[PDB]
Amino acid sequence: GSHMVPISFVFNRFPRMVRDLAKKMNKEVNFIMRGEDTELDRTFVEEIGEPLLHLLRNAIDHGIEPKEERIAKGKPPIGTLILSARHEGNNVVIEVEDDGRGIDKEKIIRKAIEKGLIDESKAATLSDQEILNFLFVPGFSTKGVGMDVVKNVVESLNGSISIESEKDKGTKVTIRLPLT
Amino acid sequence: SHMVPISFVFNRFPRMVRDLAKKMNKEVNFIMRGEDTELDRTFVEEIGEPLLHLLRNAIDHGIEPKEERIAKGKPPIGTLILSARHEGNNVVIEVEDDGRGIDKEKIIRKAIEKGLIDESKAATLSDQEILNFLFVPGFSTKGVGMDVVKNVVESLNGSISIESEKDKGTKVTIRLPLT
Ligand SMILES: Nc1ncnc2c1ncn2[C@@H]1O[C@H](COP(=O)(O)OP(=O)(O)NP(=O)(O)O)[C@@H](O)[C@H]1O
Ligand SMILES: Nc1ncnc2c1ncn2[C@@H]1O[C@H](COP(=O)(O)OP(=O)(O)NP(=O)(O)O)[C@@H](O)[C@H]1O
Ligand SMILES: [Mn+2]
Ligand SMILES: [Mn+2]
Repeated sequence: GSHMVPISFVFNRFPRMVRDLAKKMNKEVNFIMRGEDTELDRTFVEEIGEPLLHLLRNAIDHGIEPKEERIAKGKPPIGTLILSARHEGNNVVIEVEDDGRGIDKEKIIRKAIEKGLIDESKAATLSDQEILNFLFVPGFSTKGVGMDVVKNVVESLNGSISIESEKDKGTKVTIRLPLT
Repeated sequence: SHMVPISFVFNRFPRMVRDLAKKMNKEVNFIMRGEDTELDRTFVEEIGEPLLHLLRNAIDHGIEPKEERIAKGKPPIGTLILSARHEGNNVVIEVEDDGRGIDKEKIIRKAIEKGLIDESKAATLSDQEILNFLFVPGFSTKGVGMDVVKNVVESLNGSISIESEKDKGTKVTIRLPLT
């Protein structure tokens, strides 16, 4: 830990950015930030901004549903978006979690069958992790930003990123950064 | 009798980039984008060598060794991005790295040595006048150099431009006509 700085140097600029993205996409979202005092290498702080912003925009765009939809679906009217940082052994863990509609895994499945990557029979055997990983295959999604770009930036930092989601329950993206 | 995906050009690069970076002991995350982008089939064989040369330049002269990336406060692993797309009536091909960038001082020194410029004119050269020296035929040592890349690009009736910032990186853009 030579050049450690609180992750607040990258976090504090998000509340305003989230609020304006919500207004633009007509989404009502309660934004929560946890662990802004978590220390990490300054190089990361200066490079993780683009990535996080993209995960936050994804949550607001594809995740949280318009209030009128959440209401019709029987969910808390206002959406919740949580950006947090914490320590797990010699790793700094940053997470972006929403209680939105969740990643549409069938949509992914159909796209993979369409690109000839898998056939029907095979698609019925895939695990959620295998499905969600298609989101990291370059060129898989239609646009440059994207999950492709988030994984590459994160890994150029010797970091790791994972995803998990449950239909109508929400989505959570996890980024692990190394202790320097 | 016309278009084919640029993948016929891009396919062999990952392996050559991995092998190249490994030989010069550089950490490189190679990213290829838009390989489905189409271009005239008569460009395939001619744009290959020039493109490989730009990647080799990035790995060799661009991306710095780990300890050097670390001292500069940069991501440990260098990023080399090759991308193709259709913008207008042409195909756009970009080769960008987040390395140390082109040593402009060194280019000016070579320019003077090659009689391309007097030293009295070096002090006020713009970054574009400097970088353009690389396009002057006979500038590079030997083989292919930036001068040969520009010539091949010209023979395809397209254009090329360079952009570079010290310690930030270099981006080479090639625009080729579609029809
Ligand atoms: N938080 C989320 N909640 C629900 N779906 C998500 C979320 N994040 C991503 N997705 C889905 O995953 C697919 C890909 O995300 P991504 O690679 O960021 O692409 P993009 O949003 O489609 N377009 P681009 O704007 O070019 O990145 C999205 O298109 C959504 O279908
Ligand atoms: N991506 C780059 N990053 C930093 N410097 C670069 C890059 N590309 C080129 N250069 C510099 O620009 C000068 C010329 O490149 P070029 O015209 O390709 O010649 P070359 O290096 O002499 N040929 P070779 O030895 O055949 O690879 C180089 O000598 C480098 O110092
Ligand atoms: Mn996106
Ligand atoms: Mn060279």
